[PDB]
Amino acid sequence: KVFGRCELAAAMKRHGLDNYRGYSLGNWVCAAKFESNFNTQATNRNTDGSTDYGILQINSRWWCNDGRTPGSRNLCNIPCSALLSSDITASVNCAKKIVSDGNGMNAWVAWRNRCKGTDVQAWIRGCRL
Amino acid sequence: KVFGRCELAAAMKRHGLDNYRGYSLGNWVCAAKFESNFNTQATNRNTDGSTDYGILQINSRWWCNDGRTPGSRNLCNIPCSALLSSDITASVNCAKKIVSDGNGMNAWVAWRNRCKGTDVQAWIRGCRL
Ligand code: NA
Ligand code: NA
Repeated sequence: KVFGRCELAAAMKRHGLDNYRGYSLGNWVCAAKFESNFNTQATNRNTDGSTDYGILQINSRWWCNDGRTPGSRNLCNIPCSALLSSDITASVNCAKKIVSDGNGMNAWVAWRNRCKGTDVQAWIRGCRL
Repeated sequence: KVFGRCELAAAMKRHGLDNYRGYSLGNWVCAAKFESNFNTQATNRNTDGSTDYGILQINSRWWCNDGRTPGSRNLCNIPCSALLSSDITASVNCAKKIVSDGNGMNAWVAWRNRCKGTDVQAWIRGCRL
């Protein structure tokens, strides 16, 4: 599924991401734009042979099992395929475990480089939540 | 789809029913419980040969076309079948036209007899919206 900006903001709000670990909704919408262009089916190979999956490009090295990342961990206890569903629940619940692990949203390179320190409120302006 | 109480409250909130024409979310959840038991696929024949459809039991006499209610109107400009979808959008948009037509939620008999004058806030207690 490719989400509209305001549709994803509402969905992320429903799943309890607004101010989760103190990250406003705008931070989460900004991260998803730059990670996946709002596409739940986004996949990208990493140089190290791991793959990033879904709206927030969750990495098979640490977080999910895709059967072809040798010597990786599955800290969210899910098949990476679960992170590609039109249903964003599995991506949100895993994102909560990642952002809670001591590096906050710095775990997302695109958040660090394109969202952090910016007016992220602009990502949710004009949306009914 | 059979909704959970809190799931439907959130969905109705997302579709802009909270305080629509001044009816709190609890009024809408209470009406859906007593009309359909939260089942989007609910259908009931009326004595007059019309049929009520969906989570809010919208009547084919006035509001939707089902092809077998002779001399009825289609004021919501939809096939009644649209009101049975797991997607509550068509039911919500038609419910807005009904509640705006001068009788407010008295259009729903079950609301008048079981919700009106009661502590409807109890229908949304314990829900994350
Ligand atoms: Na893995
Ligand atoms: Na009709």
